[PDB]
Amino acid sequence: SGAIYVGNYRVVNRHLATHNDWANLVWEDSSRDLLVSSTTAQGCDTIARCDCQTGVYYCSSRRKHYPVSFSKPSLIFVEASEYYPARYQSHLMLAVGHSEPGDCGGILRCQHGVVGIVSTGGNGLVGFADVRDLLWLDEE
Ligand SMILES: Cn1cnc(CCNC(=O)c2nn(C)c3ccccc23)c1
Ligand SMILES: [Zn+2]
Repeated sequence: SGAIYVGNYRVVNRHLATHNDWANLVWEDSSRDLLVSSTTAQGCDTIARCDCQTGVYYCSSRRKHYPVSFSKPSLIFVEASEYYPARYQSHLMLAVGHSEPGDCGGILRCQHGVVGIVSTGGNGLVGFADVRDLLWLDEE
């Protein structure tokens, strides 16, 4: 679990969105595994606006933050689980690191701010949903 709180927005994995998120919806995209809802209070996270490929992510299944090198956002064919079908996920970055399904929502950050959130992984892979292109998160 986990979210980004920037301005009056809450950014979560689309597959973990609550009824309150859907009832206060700003934007959602299934191909990216992202959903954004509106908040009453202002958040403290800042979004990175950069092309960093090194940063640190939070892993809830280890209570630890790990430094990682990650790929540029791309369209990767994903994993067919017994929970979910196999499909193309867009704007996805991969790194070598531990993850479990419940780690989704953990933040990946660089020197500039928040880069994205945990969304895919396995066999020592963790994939993150990028948010650096969503410029509108910084206003309105
Ligand atoms: C519809 N839908 C779109 N996206 C999803 C979530 C897909 N994520 C996973 O299945 C998953 N996520 N992490 C970090 C893992 C680590 C090990 C094994 C599996 C996973 C569902
Ligand atoms: Zn950066």
